Amino acid sequence: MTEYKLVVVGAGGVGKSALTIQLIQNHFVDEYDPTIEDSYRKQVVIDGETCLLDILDTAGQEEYSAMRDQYMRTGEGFLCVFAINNTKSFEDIHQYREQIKRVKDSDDVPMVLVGNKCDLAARTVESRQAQDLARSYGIPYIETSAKTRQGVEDAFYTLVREIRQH
Ligand SMILES: Nc1nc2c(ncn2[C@@H]2O[C@H](COP(=O)(O)OP(=O)(O)NP(=O)(O)O)[C@@H](O)[C@H]2O)c(=O)[nH]1
Ligand SMILES: [Mg+2]
Repeated sequence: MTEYKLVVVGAGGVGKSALTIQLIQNHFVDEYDPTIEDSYRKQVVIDGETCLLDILDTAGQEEYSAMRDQYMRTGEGFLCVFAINNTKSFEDIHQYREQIKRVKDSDDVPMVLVGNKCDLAARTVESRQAQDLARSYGIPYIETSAKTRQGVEDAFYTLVREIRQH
C-alpha cells in the first residue's frame, strides 16, 4: 500500500508529540517529555485509500539539528507546528520552512501550517496573522488542539491530500 512519510517540525514545546500521540493512541499527553526522534507507523483509510502513515516526530531543540535534517530529507510532507500562545514559536516558522526548502532542494513541498493549543484562552498569535503567513507560502493553515482533538485528523489528512496533489 501507499506509504506517506510525514515529518512534524517546529519549536520546542509546541505540541508536536501531543498531536501525533492524539492521532495514533487517542490520548492527550500532559507530561513533560522532550523528544529526540521518534517514528510512528499506522495503517489508515483516507478517502477510501488504504495507506500507511509513517510519521517522523522531531526535536524542537537546536542541538539535534543534524539529526532533524537527515529525517527532513526523506519526508514527503511536513507539518510546521507553532503554539498560539507562543509568539517566538510563530516567528521561528520561517526558519523551519527555510530549512525544509534547503534540505529538499525545493521551493514548494507539501506542507501545512498548524496553530496548536487552540484550547487556550491566552492567545498571542491571531488566526488572521497565521492565515496571512500561510497564504504567503501557498499552504493551508489549520488550527488544532491536541488536548480536545479539534483539528487533529484535519491537519494530518489535509497533508496527505496535499501530497496526493503534488
Ligand atoms: N493546552 C494544551 N497543551 C498542550 C497541547 N499540546 C501540547 N500541550 C502541552 O505542551 C507540552 C509540550 O508538548 P509536546 O507534545 O511535548 O511538545 P513538543 O513539541 O513535542 N516538545 P519537543 O520539541 O521537545 O519534543 C506538554 O505539556 C503538553 O501536554 C494543546 O493542544 N493544548
Ligand atoms: Mg516532542
